[PDB]
Amino acid sequence: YEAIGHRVEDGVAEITIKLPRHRNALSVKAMQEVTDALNRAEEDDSVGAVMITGAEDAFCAGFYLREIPLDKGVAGVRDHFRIAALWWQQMIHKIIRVKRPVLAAINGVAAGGGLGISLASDMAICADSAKFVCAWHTIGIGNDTATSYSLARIVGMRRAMELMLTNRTLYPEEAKDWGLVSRVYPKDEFREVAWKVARELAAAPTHLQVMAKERFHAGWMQPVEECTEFEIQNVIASVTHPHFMPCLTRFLDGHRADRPQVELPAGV
Amino acid sequence: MYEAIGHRVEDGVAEITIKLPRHRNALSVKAMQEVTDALNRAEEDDSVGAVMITGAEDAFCAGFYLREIPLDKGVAGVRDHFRIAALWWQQMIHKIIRVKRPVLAAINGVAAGGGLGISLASDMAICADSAKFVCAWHTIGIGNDTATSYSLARIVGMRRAMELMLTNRTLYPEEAKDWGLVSRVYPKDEFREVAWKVARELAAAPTHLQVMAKERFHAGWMQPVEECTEFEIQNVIASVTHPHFMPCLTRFLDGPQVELPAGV
Amino acid sequence: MYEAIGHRVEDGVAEITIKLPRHRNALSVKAMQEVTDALNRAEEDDSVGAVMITGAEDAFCAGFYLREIPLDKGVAGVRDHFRIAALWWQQMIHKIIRVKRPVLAAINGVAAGGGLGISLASDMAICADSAKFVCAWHTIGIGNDTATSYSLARIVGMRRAMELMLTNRTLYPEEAKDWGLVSRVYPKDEFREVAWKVARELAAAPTHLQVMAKERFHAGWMQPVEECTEFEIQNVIASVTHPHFMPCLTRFLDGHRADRPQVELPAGV
Ligand SMILES: [Ca+2]
Ligand SMILES: [Ca+2]
Ligand SMILES: [Ca+2]
Repeated sequence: YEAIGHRVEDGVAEITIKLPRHRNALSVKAMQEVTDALNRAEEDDSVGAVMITGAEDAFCAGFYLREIPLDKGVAGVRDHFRIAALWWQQMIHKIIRVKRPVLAAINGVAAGGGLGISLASDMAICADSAKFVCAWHTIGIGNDTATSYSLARIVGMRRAMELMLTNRTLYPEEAKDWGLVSRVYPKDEFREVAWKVARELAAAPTHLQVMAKERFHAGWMQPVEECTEFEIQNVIASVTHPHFMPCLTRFLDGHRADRPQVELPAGV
Repeated sequence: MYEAIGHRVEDGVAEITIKLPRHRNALSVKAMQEVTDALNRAEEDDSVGAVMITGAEDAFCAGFYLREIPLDKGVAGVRDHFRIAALWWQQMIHKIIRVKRPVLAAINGVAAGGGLGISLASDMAICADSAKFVCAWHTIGIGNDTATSYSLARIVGMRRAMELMLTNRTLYPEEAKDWGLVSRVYPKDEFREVAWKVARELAAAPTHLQVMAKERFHAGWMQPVEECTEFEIQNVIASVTHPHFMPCLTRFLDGPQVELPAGV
Repeated sequence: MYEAIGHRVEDGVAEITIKLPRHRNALSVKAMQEVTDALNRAEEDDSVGAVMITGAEDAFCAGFYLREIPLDKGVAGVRDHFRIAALWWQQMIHKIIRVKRPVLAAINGVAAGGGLGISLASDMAICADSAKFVCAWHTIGIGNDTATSYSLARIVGMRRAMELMLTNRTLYPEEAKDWGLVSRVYPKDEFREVAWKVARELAAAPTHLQVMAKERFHAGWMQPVEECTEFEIQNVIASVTHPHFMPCLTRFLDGHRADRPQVELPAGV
């Protein structure tokens, strides 16, 4: 890849937003590469989870404003946004639809599209040095990157509306209180903690994960009876899968099902 | 009488006790059949104003009764049992959500898998300080169910729903309360009585009004504002037409419904 | 003009004041029509940037105006009345949610039944430490309405929505804030002023952008991500096309940075 950092180890496909000089804003090319990378992860039997993080001390500053053409008129501007907006779309959608759990490791500021990415991921943790901001209004653009889908689904309509309208910066503590992030860790221990959490996610049963993830997205909008129908189909498939019997055996042999799949350290 | 569950009717409350204490109150097929019947019966009963679901002893419900799974019939034997069992979990969960009575979940201890499902499907939930919640699905190796794909996010939001399930983390009362999973937490020793009082109060409150609110809440989550108001309006109209209305008004003109103690 | 509500347009804010303080600011049929009218007018006024709904005195709104219900005409009379007033509660509530302007609910005191509905239908909500919230329906013997089956769970989650309704408990500011029912709480004596500045800040902010966000938030709650992004993109494209865009971009590149949020909500208590 030439615009993103990418590495697969320990069952984790790690995608790094890398444009640190410009606060990890996402270029059109980079977005194409993240999506490709998400496609490849889903196709890799050796990948159990995906982790998205930023290079250095920023997560992602959102739209790459420095690539917008300024010498071609409104047209040039409209044209650029049609293309970049399509890639923000492709990528955000892939994060939500990919058949792998995605951990957003928020190591610094997440603005605009950056916040969009954080909201689209399955799990999210951040460094105590991280921060979140809508930023759309500041730059005079209508909000996107599925913020009309994700934000309210996580924080409720009221907080979603306030954050977008006030445009204020949300800090770790509050982000955690809001459900935006599950846990916060000292900056210095952040990377290590996050990689370990990703390895666990990767080691846990992908099949079950995917069933949970797809159902969560779909179920939000379905009535109970349709929900159960789809869940039951998953149940039947899961107990037919070779993974099951051995777990039952263990349970019957005294091993408790409250054993965690992923251990999230307390953090701060 | 029932053979796999505890069941009492007192002070307008139909108390359903999940009773398989030696096995942590896991729900057997038979039991689920009984629970559902009990729910139907309560709704058919003019004397019943509310339903209470609770577990026997110190456990709420450990979920799927795994000791009921046949091991001498191969994979198909397993599969066939789940089809039946899952159908029953389904009939029960749906009923809790659709029954025309308020349903109080009195979480007296551990709620795992289907036990958590029950907790989430209920109208109101309170737990003892000794209770805890765990998905279990991802460790026991079974795809999630018991409408967790419906109720969990509606309660705690998508992020927390996904986290809980994925990590298989155990949620203790203080966080469960902060999350909204339970409304109040009470000391283990005072628990049953607090719960009984709350239930008696719900039973006493106007059933028709409760049903209207219950049904609307479920439906409205998914409807546009204009459709929600048409349904609410129909409810208002019917309500001011009901005998209960006038007396309330005059009393108002002339000069809480359920008291949830603060707990811990 | 208006004879049943307080109203003004100043500093870009259309301020609607619920005014029936002897009666705790309950809403009469006539005031409801006026509130709806004023919302319509705000939306058509180039001079208005935001709307603020507040109560006169020490109450926000006690809901349905009970003293309007005909006791002399039996059942059909009572019902006929409810038919009309419910319609107006409805037209009003709908408008708050659909109006093309950000609406701030400045809850200066008690919000009961329909008053609670108004506060839930608004886009932003802040309250005085002296305020309180209560469903009240279950007590007066009426089915819940005013879009509570829409707004409440969207805000506080389904469990807390259910709870509040069923217990008919009174929610105080600290808890309402914890729940997300209100964003901030301010000392009673400071309230009016804080709220008025928040409204002015909301009005000064770019309405076009505000509207886009508001419409997508309501719509998107019920739509799949692919459908959400398509509508979002339509707004992105219209927004960078609009004259306001370029100046913001240039400034960013130039090194200009905002000294504060578009809308500042002071910490409060
Ligand atoms: Ca995995
Ligand atoms: Ca009742
Ligand atoms: Ca404005």
